[PDB]
Amino acid sequence: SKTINIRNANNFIKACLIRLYTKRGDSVLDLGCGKGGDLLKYERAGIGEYYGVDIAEVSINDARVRARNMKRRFKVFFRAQDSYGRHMDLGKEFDVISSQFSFHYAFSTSESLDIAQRNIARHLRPGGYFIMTVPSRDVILERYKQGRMSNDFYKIELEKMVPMESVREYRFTLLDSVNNCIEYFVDFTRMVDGFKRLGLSLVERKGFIDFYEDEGRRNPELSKKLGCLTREESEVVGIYEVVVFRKL
Ligand SMILES: Nc1ncnc2c1ncn2[C@@H]1O[C@H](C[C@@H](N)CC[C@H](N)C(=O)O)[C@@H](O)[C@H]1O
Repeated sequence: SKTINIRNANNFIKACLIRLYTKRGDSVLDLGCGKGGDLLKYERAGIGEYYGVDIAEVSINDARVRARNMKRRFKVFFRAQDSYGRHMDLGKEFDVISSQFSFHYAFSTSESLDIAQRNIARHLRPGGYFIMTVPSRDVILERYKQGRMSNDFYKIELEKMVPMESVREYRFTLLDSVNNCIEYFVDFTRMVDGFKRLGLSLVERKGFIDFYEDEGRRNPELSKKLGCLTREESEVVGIYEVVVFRKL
């Protein structure tokens, strides 16, 4: 693959995010878990329980097979359902709720973002954390203004016609990944506010490149266990940001 380093970075970043906010015996709710790659990261993290939820039943399947054939200490649970725009109640809270590269899908409509925020808040133990990695609207528009919105690895198109600050969705393509996939912008303020009203407060917001470099010059061990990036790959990785809220 040509995307390898980008995948390596992204996973590295995720593993770090997981290292920072998880502890042994912790309970995790993975929203938009996808095929379930993070299972390993969590297994190293030493958590005691993993609940994967994802609208795509095809992906849950993969995660089931994944969990079924891996070396893991934690118990697992999986469910194919919409955890953002449809009420969700699992009957229990979690120490940590994670949404990796998926929460922006919660922004389809004001109603949808709401149902999602409520679902998040009702499955989170008081004091617990809600970690995520979402595309940065601010970054995406500034690149828009710079004129460059693509390279050999990806492409982005704004569903415009009409202020760019008024645009709420765009098309995303990633080499060896999604194709012309439609994404919703993350209305950051509206998000923060909703969560605020729900008892969750913002405790962290940092970009992929800096966070990467920082955590990198912080433990060169997991790194080598990585490398450097080309300006091109860095543009892809430079799209996302880390965002954490905590239930107080
Ligand atoms: N409304 C939704 N409810 C639950 N999962 C969703 C929803 N919309 C999209 N998704 C999932 O979001 C996932 C996003 C993928 N980028 C996630 C990959 C995985 N979390 C990773 O970190 O590699 C897809 O697998 C979808 O099935």
